[PDB]
Amino acid sequence: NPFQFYLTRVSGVKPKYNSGALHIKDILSPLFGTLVSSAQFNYCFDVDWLVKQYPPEFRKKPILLVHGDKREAKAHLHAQAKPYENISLCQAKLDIAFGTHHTKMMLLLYEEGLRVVIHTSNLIHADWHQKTQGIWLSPLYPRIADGTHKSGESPTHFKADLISYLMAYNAPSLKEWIDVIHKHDLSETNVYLIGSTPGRFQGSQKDNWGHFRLKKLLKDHASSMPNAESWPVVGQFSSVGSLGADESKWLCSEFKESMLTLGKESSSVPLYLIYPSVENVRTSLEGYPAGGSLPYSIQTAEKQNWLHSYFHKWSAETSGRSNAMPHIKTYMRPSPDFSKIAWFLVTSANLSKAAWGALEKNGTQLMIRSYELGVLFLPSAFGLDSFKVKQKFFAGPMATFPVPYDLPPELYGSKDRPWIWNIPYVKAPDTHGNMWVP
Ligand SMILES: CNc1ccc(C(=O)O)c(C(=O)O)c1
Repeated sequence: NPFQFYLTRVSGVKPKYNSGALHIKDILSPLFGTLVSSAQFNYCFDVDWLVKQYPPEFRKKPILLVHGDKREAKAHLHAQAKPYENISLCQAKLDIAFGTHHTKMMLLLYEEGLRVVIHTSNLIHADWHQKTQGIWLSPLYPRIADGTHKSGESPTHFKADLISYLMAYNAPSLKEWIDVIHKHDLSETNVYLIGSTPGRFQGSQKDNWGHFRLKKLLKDHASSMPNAESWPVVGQFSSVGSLGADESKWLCSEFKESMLTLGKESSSVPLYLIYPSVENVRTSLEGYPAGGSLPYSIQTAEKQNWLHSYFHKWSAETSGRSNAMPHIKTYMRPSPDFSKIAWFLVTSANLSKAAWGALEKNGTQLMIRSYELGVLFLPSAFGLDSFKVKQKFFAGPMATFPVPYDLPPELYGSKDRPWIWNIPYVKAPDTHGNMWVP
């Protein structure tokens, strides 16, 4: 397969559903390269657990943790890392209120080259245990010979775009990694980077980040087809922000408008949103505690009940993961019969203005609160007009894209409700015999 899109291993499913999945111990294995140094970008860390995931022979190599914690949270993380003299920390600046360092990325420097891993899991045991999570694995990027002058750039501009994303941190520890990336050849990369960084972007910079970045790539590197109005948009996520009092405020006016872009020329497009129902959570492998990683508040939800008519259940028979609650986030553009897709995005970004950006100043400024990162698969980057959807995720041409959940998505029933994490559920017990009392 050219796509190098993986799911994490799920404890308790049959082996056929983990053959081809990756655990963190597999990613860090000496089989992937001889580690010299690594950077772990994430939101939440269990440092004791994380170090044990490295091979014992690599556990004293330098590790940089890139996080967004402040005040007592920052103090707690430093206390976690203090026992390990090889661990350094980088606090990403969050100068806009209510922002989050949400990006999940590994930079892995080897004796043999460099690897980039962009994924969706926190660095804690539970996120790699019984959840549906996504991973993109870069090729092994060889080093450019000293004295040789070449760009090492891919047709998707991934090298410059990754350096641009790291430059936005304005951090000395990340300038070191920028210099590492400069010395490697990333020309085999076939995905486009889509990042968010905090700020207020106008003019030339408006297309650099968030949903305007997605719009620009789809304008420049996708083509519109006849009946494009019939090709749905699918969004799939683990958290929902405050989107406004109706769909015209953001969801269907700028978010959907960016998502439905195809090609360069100047809506009835169906919008499917996939988010676990209460029943999905109750009957999951984890039970109700899976809802601790689905942070949708009652105070947010009751201001936007209009949104829930867009919601579809989590179902993933194709990958054996219907009971493995999703922490992956994905967005895609299927055909009207869901047999093909025009593009696929795996990202850290949930369905929120903080992650994707919201227009300000009479539409001239895109404001983003958070750090996010994902990779976009476009058929043009593989010499194709569209991707065929793989019928079974772990089954056997390799030019079919492995969509990890079932199509078409199934609408909530009349008795279904979205998972809301801070209200009680005491009518029926979960798979472990328990209720949910926040
Ligand atoms: C908006 N509140 C969230 C904070 C952190 C995370 C994470 O897992 O990093 C998530 C999520 O991805 O569901 C949401």
